[PDB]
Amino acid sequence: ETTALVCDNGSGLVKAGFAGDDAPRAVFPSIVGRPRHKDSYVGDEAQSKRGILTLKYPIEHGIITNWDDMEKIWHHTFYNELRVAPEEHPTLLTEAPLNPKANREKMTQIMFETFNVPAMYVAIQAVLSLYASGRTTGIVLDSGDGVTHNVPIYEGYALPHAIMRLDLAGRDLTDYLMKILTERGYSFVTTAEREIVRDIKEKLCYVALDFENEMATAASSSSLEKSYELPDGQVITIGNERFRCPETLFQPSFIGMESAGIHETTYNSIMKCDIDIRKDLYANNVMSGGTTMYPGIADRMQKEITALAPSTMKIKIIAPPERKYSVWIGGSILASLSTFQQMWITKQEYDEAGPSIVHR
Amino acid sequence: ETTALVCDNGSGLVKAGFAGDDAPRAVFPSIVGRPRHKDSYVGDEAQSKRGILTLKYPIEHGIITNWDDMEKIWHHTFYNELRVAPEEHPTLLTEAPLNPKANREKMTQIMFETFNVPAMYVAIQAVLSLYASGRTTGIVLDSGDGVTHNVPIYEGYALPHAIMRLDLAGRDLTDYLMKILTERGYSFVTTAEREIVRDIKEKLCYVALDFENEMATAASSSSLEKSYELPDGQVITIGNERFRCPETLFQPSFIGMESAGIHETTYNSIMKCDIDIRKDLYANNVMSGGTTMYPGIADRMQKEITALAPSTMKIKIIAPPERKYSVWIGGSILASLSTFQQMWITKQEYDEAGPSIVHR
Ligand SMILES: CO[C@H]([C@H](C)/C=C/N(C)CO)[C@@H](C)C(=O)CC[C@H](C)[C@H](C[C@@H]1OC(=O)C[C@@H](OC(N)O)C[C@H](C)C[C@H](O)[C@H](C)[C@@H](OC)c2coc(n2)-c2coc(n2)-c2coc(n2)/C=C/C[C@H](OC)[C@H]1C)OC
Ligand SMILES: CO[C@H]([C@H](C)/C=C/N(C)CO)[C@@H](C)C(=O)CC[C@H](C)[C@H](C[C@@H]1OC(=O)C[C@@H](OC(N)O)C[C@H](C)C[C@H](O)[C@H](C)[C@@H](OC)c2coc(n2)-c2coc(n2)-c2coc(n2)/C=C/C[C@H](OC)[C@H]1C)OC
Ligand SMILES: Nc1ncnc2c1ncn2[C@@H]1O[C@H](COP(=O)(O)OP(=O)(O)OP(=O)(O)O)[C@@H](O)[C@H]1O
Ligand SMILES: Nc1ncnc2c1ncn2[C@@H]1O[C@H](COP(=O)(O)OP(=O)(O)OP(=O)(O)O)[C@@H](O)[C@H]1O
Ligand SMILES: [Ca+2]
Ligand SMILES: [Ca+2]
Repeated sequence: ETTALVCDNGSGLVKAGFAGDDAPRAVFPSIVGRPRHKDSYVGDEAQSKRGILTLKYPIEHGIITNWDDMEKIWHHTFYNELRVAPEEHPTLLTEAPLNPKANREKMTQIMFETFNVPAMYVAIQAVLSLYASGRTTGIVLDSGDGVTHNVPIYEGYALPHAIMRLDLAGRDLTDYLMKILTERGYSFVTTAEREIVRDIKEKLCYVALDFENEMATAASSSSLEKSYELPDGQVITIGNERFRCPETLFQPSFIGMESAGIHETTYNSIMKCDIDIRKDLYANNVMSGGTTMYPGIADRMQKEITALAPSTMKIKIIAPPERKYSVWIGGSILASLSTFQQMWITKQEYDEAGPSIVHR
Repeated sequence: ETTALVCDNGSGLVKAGFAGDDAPRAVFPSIVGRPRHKDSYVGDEAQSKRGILTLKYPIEHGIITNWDDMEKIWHHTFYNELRVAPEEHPTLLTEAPLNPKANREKMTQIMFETFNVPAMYVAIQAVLSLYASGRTTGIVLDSGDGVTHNVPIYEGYALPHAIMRLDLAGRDLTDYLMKILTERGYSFVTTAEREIVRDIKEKLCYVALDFENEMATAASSSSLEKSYELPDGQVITIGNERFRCPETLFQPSFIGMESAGIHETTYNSIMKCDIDIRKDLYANNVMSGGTTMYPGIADRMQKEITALAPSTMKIKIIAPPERKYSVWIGGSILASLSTFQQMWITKQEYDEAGPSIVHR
């Protein structure tokens, strides 16, 4: 009878819609603009007025850090993007792996006390992605605009002790591509120019199967070169930039980070898990998030994990075509399930206990 | 107190000696002979017994590809050419640009585990050549018997993203000269006959300043003709063959290759480098390797880069007279430097970590 809302709060993009739908109805930037001199603006409007506004990202590395601006994002999501009255819909919110308890309580408080929701729930993003692939056991690589995680999941639940995190994602890859092209004589600095580079990244970048062979090919021929036309009609051609950019995921030292690459964090996560469930994890590597959209990434992961894993182990990388929205879809499904309707944290329950009722 | 060894492993010739000396004491062919029916032979001995041996080149296009035969080359280098005991000398080895990491680890393993060296180091050949010219910033064209590279170098370090490679060098030029003379009625096929053509190439070939004017001169007069006496007393005269041969460096289509010429790869390398350091690269083009020994090559490069580069740019091609051995000399110097003695990878360090300690 009543429709649940699903809201996936990302570092770069907010994905929102109605439980049961196959895609989010709303997808907009996680930005809040406030007049340097309406007291606030959200998303594309905030960016269109950037010349007179101070732009802020309320979610950093997947964690909400500015609560006033986050209320404005949720307000815009409910009233403008979805045109619902939040007091009439159970609302499923998503959170990043390793989100502090206090942070989850604050989300719970805002939903109940500011938006007056009748019931709500907070789910881990990576766990939702797994569900969206039809599995309750597996290991997810979730890479977005702000953070990357490996989350091993067993019988529906994440194993927090074996979660690995890499503070490097899409925004950093875009920054790196901006920096490379700029050194080459072009100038990509403004936010307008950042949107151009983001588009170049999404359209022309790919993950090399063998980075070293690819660099050799690029050095000895132009067979890997692609051309991109800028808005002013000017043309820019890239070669090894196409794959050096996402290679950073596997070699964080490319941007001065000492961290392990996504292939190593994947193997390390599995290796922190119970020896008796590793077989199932190796066989169920699910990729999720926009930064896993690079052509070649699955084959490259397959190759890297195979080299680290014992020789007899069956390795399988699942990379669904709708993985830009896997998290949201996982939430739409869960929130639709008959079994799940007893899991909602009700307003009455919140009024009874405190925000600490939310800890699952 | 202890003398370091320098060993420069080329596709055609091995150059080896002692750090501090002004030239390699040993220079011999990179060949290993194994009896079709001593289990092995190296260099000039292998070639003298070619009629009953299978000859193999363990380094192809500057990259080591046969490790068993390479051990034999190093063994011969240490024990026979230099008459040293490798366990008493730090040893500096050279590698080609874009050498795979795994390849460098295998060299490291052999040096420590098979020859028991006390300490060693692997340096990029082109970078050494630059050092031998008294510079830590510049762009080197390195052309030998098996491969050609452009390596831009800034404050002592190669910029791997802007390295260009041309899979064409001296061996291919010799092959081309063999093929041309053979079509002309002569027969140059055997390895003995290849040595004759190599000698003709080295003695009589040159790079034309203007290829098209030179072809016209050759067509309308005999003023460019030179005569060469074969071992049997027979005389062969060449005209446009003298400069058509090395022209291949600038026009790879002469041997059916779609690749860019050495002038284009030079400009392209500079253009992949930071715009703010190009001025310094244009002003510091160093030539290195035997295939850069052709009379006329510097003036021709000067002319070609000038035509591609912006009109106000100062272009300078440095072609040292000892450039057959620039790489080795650069290594002799580095390995002698007081500053460099802390850079050696020690046996203890190798025993501590793995072969991966070698990545500079
Ligand atoms: C009750 O929740 C518990 C536990 C209490 C919670 C724990 N946490 C929250 C934890 O941390 C939890 C362990 C649990 O059971 C999770 C169950 C998962 C959500 C999930 C459930 C199953 O759910 C699933 O297995 C999901 C898969 O469905 C099937 N049949 O395989 C998804 C497909 C692989 C791909 C999509 O179809 C594809 C992406 C696309 O298809 C066009 C699609 C787009 O939107 C949707 N599908 C969609 C939107 O809503 C729905 N689908 C939907 C709503 O109901 C259904 N689908 C129904 C079918 C029933 C499924 O049976 C196969 C369903 C049982 O299991 C993988
Ligand atoms: C410490 O190494 C770092 C870094 C850690 C390493 C990085 N990589 C390895 C990187 O990828 C690196 C950045 C670095 O500093 C490189 C330094 C270079 C090797 C080089 C060093 C200089 O070294 C140089 O600048 C080299 C030049 O010397 C001078 N004075 O100009 C060479 C001449 C131009 C030509 C030769 O004289 C000529 C070919 C011939 O002369 C008859 C000759 C033949 O053999 C030799 N010379 C010879 C053999 O050993 C030596 N010379 C020798 C040993 O010590 C010296 N020379 C000494 C003089 C000191 C130089 O000062 C001018 C010396 C400081 O700089 C161009
Ligand atoms: N085809 C593509 N190729 C590469 N990257 C892409 C592609 N499409 C989108 N992206 C990148 O994915 C990111 C958005 O993904 P997503 O919406 O999953 O992240 P998010 O949830 O906002 O951030 P996070 O999960 O880090 O908090 C952006 O950085 C975007 O540039
Ligand atoms: N005077 C000369 N003119 C032209 N070519 C020459 C001359 N002297 C030597 N060569 C050529 O240079 C090559 C040897 O140069 P070098 O020793 O620098 O190469 P390498 O290091 O063995 O090979 P690579 O660097 O490709 O692995 C041979 O092909 C030889 O014919
Ligand atoms: Ca996300
Ligand atoms: Ca060489």
